Amino acid sequence: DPTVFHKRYLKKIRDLGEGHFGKVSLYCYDPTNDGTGEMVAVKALKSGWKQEIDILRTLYHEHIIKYKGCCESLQLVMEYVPLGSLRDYLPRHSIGLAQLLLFAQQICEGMAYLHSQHYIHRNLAARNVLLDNDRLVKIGDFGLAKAVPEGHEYYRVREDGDSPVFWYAPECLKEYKFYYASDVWSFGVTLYELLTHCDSSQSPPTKFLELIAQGQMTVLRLTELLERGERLPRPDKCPCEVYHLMKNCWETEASFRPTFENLIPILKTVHEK
Ligand SMILES: CN(C)C(=O)c1ccc(Nc2cc(N3CC[C@@](C#N)(C4CC4)C3=O)ccn2)nc1
Repeated sequence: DPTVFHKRYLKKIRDLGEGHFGKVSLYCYDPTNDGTGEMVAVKALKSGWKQEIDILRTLYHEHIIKYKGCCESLQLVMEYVPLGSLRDYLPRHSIGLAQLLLFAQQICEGMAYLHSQHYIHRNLAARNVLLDNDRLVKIGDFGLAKAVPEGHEYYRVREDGDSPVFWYAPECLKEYKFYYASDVWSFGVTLYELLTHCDSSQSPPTKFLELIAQGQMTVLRLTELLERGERLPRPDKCPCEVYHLMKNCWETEASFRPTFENLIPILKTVHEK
């Protein structure tokens, strides 16, 4: 069973940084001891602590990080994605609008697929979207993901620790309800990060905090100002039509937002123009 990784064939190279609920590292996997082996990414895990594994095991698509197996405190083993996160990539290269849109498209494809499998992500930001060699998008960090039971539209969870509240729709900040439409909001914020080249001083927490204290006063204030209709600003050099898309992803009421399935055509259309 090539889903079962043996400690004895796993040799560490680099730390790769941190995901939600565990460190990630690059390992060589050399079961036949051939001196070359295979590069893999391993996340060290550990109620619902194994949910990341259970969810990702069941996902297969070109725009989601590929599950490889586990090592029996548990280790999750995934494809290594060499270029890393969009958040560290974009500030360090010049990238064309047409290509930022293409990255946007691919996030939507994967998110549409994820939604079709009845999962929500709840952690969609540029820091968690990774790039492979051909600059293909792979969505990552499934630490916060949940299954939405059949014929329900949301899931209720109060996170005990940190979560990307600056990426979260009002219904999530206020009532701890997470809809499919909530990931669409997050994707709107993510679309903003791409267009601001993930400049740190343009970043959502940067911009939101400008308009604003304590950890949870911040959240109540942020909720208040989203409900009043205030939003991140148009990125410099961002086309009008694209700003419209983001604005649509940030409708206050979740039923107004477009779906990822809706977004694919629209992004394809704007990708040429
Ligand atoms: C400074 N940088 C960016 C790096 O040194 C670097 C370069 C490549 C690379 N590839 C890679 C990274 C992950 N990671 C990073 C941690 C995470 C989790 N969970 C992030 C989603 C949150 C995850 O899946 C997974 C598979 N391949 N990673 C890092």
